[PDB]
Amino acid sequence: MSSLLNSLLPEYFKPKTNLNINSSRVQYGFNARIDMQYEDDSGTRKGSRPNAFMSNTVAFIGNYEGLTSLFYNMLRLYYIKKWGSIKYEKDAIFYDNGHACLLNRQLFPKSRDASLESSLSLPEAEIAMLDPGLEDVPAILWHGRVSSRATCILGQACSEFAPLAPFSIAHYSPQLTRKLFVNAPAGIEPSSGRYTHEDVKDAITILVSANQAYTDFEAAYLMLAQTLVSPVPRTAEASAWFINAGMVLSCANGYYPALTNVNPYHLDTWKDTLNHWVAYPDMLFYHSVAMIESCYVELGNDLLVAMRTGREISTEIHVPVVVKDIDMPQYYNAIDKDVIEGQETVIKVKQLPPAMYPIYTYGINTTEYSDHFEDQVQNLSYKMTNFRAAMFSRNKPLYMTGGSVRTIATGNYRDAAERLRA
Amino acid sequence: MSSLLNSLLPEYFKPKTNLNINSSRVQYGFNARIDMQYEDDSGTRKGSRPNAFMSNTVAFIGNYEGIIVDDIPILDGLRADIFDTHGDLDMGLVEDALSKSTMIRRNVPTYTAYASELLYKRNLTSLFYNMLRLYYIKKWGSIKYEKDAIFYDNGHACLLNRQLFPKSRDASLESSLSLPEAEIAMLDPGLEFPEEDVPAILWHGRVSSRATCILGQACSEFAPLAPFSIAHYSPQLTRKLFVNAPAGIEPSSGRYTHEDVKDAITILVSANQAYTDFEAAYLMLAQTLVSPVPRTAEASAWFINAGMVNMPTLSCANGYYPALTNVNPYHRLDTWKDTLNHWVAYPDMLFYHSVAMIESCYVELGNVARVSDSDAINKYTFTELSVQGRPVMNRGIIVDLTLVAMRTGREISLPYPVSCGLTRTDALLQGTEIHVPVVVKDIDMPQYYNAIDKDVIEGQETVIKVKQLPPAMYPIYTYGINTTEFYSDHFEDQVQVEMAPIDNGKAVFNDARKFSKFMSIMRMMGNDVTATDLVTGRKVSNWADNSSGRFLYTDVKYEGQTAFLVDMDTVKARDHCWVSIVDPNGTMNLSYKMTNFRAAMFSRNKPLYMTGG
Amino acid sequence: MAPIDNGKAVFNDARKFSKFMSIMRMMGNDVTATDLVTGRKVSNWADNSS
Repeated sequence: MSSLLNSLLPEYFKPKTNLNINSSRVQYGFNARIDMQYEDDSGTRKGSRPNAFMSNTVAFIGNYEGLTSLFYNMLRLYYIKKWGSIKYEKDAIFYDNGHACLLNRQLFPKSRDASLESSLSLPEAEIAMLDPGLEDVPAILWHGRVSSRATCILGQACSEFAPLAPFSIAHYSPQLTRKLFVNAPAGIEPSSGRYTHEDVKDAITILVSANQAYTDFEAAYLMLAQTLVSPVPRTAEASAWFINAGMVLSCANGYYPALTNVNPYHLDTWKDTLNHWVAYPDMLFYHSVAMIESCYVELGNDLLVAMRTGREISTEIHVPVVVKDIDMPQYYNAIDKDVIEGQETVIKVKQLPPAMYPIYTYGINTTEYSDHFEDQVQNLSYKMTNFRAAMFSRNKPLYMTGGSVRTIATGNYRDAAERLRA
Repeated sequence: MSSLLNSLLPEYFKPKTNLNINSSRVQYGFNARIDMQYEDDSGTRKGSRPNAFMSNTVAFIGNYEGIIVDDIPILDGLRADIFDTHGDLDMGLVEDALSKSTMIRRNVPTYTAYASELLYKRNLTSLFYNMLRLYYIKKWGSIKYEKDAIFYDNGHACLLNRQLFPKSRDASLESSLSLPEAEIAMLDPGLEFPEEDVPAILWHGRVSSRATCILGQACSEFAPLAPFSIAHYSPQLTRKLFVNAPAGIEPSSGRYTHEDVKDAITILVSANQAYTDFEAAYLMLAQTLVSPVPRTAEASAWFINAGMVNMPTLSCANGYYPALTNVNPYHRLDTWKDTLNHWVAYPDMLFYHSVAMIESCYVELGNVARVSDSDAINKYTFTELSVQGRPVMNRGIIVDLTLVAMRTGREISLPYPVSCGLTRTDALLQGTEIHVPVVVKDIDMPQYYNAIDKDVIEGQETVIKVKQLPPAMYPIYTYGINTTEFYSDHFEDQVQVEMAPIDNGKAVFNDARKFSKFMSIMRMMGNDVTATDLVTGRKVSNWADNSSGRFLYTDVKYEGQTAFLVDMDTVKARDHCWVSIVDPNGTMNLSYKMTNFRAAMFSRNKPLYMTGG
Repeated sequence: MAPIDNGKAVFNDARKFSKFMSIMRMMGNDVTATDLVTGRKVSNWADNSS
């Protein structure tokens, strides 16, 4: 649902089409200007912070376990090929404050060092041809001849996902089906073996148009927006969220093509989400960051988004840590009260702290977070002005490429007279 | 009727097409945000549970037994010319219609004589019912039934599957039935005199190799091994079945998929013009698809003895008179094809329509069992006053539809007064004690439950005496649409327990109504309260359920005088996300508020997500 | 105070520190603050009359 998740972004920020992600970590924030004014019994003092950077950190690492299910896997195959040069190192840092530290050995055991393209080695399910005359296997329609490349994509989309490195868009999924019939007038070609990320777009665009499965795609689009990215915790205690692994196909169009005709039953804005994705594929990154922020902010106090925006949408946990400084037990609630630099201990977390601070959803509705533009704390009176979005990746500025995003959106009526509420 | 069963579903519930069931147990419910408050002379203590799950466990097991009964004929389908002004077969127009047709001239006089008996044999409900069961057996065939599995467990008492269902071997649903095939002969158009007690059906073109295998198994005895709900015992519908198909019947294939059964149904309804027959079969299966897992241990009295399913005798004489069925049929209601068109589009929607119907019935039978016989509308005479038609016998669908009418508070209308399906009100009307078996876990059981023995060592098989039937399900889909004070399913509620400092925590509830609300709200707050009756000397615990998380007054398991001593220095904090009552002094005021609702389903202790369009 | 802080509060203002420590003594609570700059300690229970 593009129009829903597009609304979550702040009014000042309008992102460009393309975004060349070249790492497993992205900072996002804004550069604001603060004008403080202090008053007490001694006297008055006036200052000004010219440039202040408030940002969260989001990563592509999250332990998860598994026609909406078919489109979900087809979308995951698109982004594996596109961003297929991201490196996961096992002996890297996850959180680092100065006193304590979490490595990727901890939180993710049964893992090795691999690139995203090298993570999965997918097998291929049998894509058979449905001969017209035949009186737990789905059958799908297709436009013209099934291309040699289109066969390999449908074959791998239905197969089991068995990853080596923990990646968000390569999580473990069970086998969808064994066979998949395709009612194509012209016979299908044998599987090639190789395909480009551009070829997966052509496969999705044909599969939706033939089957009229536009609402099925909208479900899969929202379903990926949750998984795509995971938060890097604000403090060491906020790692308690990501210890335990969070839990994440039938069709009869091929058999009876008479039921699907030129006058389909449908909201009038039922083809907007596909038309948005096919135009701007890389926009999903911004919609994903907007969604997971809204959820993890409100849980501090999924569609939690209503509670955040305020609009109608239609046991103690044992975090394993590493000791960096000798004075660690004074700060953190550690088991062993005497430690040495290098020792692996465990800290206790009873109440779950906030994993993220409001950045995109800053001042849309202010709770006493205290994320005001103007506020008088009792005396300190500050004003925030001149907001401008900035993204950092691998300790350098990450710049947006391509042109400006023009709006695509359909009205409530095409040629419909009465709103049959339903 | 798809229309009336659709309206029962909640407003917030937005269903999708596909539902991937992979187990014989589903916890349907909703997630709500409860803002609890405890006010006192000392001060106020506020709590908030952001995700509170209220569930009703529903299984795919339940003992049923089919019997062949005589039911009214359904006259929808026959041509509109032969009917008179009043709406009954005017014989004389039938003889006129047969004469001006493509019939053999020597058969006209002999066939017309038989018409008086054979034309009033129109009821295909039994055939469609069996063919619908074959669709779901092959679709959800991978679900398993273990013999030594836990039917119910509440910590104190345990009830196994061996106890309720003897003669039961462990097997998958696909491997349960071994259906033998009935003979599907071809009707000779040049037959001298029609053979009554043998039904003859119509068909479009050629009977396919798979259609023979489906019709063969549909008209046969169901002899199951495992007690499944969609594979219950049914008698042999018929021995032989004629099919008037000029294109010859192909021999039996042997194998078929679930998609081939949909092909067989759509041809049969279209050829015979039997849409009202299908509507009856759809409502029949809606009752007997899923049975509820009992809320309490003593709520198993409903499922001890097998409830009888009333299947109307298979009788059809369309094969002998092809001329009388054409493209201009007689129908009472204009929306007579709506039920079939709904099933063909969304087959898996029946699961949601089924749970909606059983939840509506078992909720109303809960608060019907608690009325005295000396009254106008009572246990025995609640069906007669409601029904404003002329059914043969008040059984099957009439008793279930009248309970739904009481729940929602609307007028349910059917085109024909058909009396077929499961009869639930069996254990109620008997009005006797029921002896449910139980295997004990602890040694201090018979204080709580009305047991037969007073001292019982752990692992012993005992018996509980249930007199008044407690509610089997709590209202979840029908939550706060037609609210009663018994269930107390309000959005906002409060209770005022009045105590003085001279009393050292000990409060006596003279009133029965506010005792129920106190014990219920304390369980939302996650507090284990244990009251003791002063007159009798028995004990009751608010923690008597692990699904809904509410306290109904029927958990006392005794009707007498009300004098409940609750000691408020033995209250123990059990659950997480809880408000603490450390040491109260003065008047207590408890209150809660449910704000928003989100549909959620669980299976195998994992979330079950809805997929498709 | 915010929930992220595990009970620990720093009083930048001197005026409201005095009122907090005084009202806590009316309520019969023995509070012991520690100065971060110098490293000395102060106790609100420093009198048995007023």
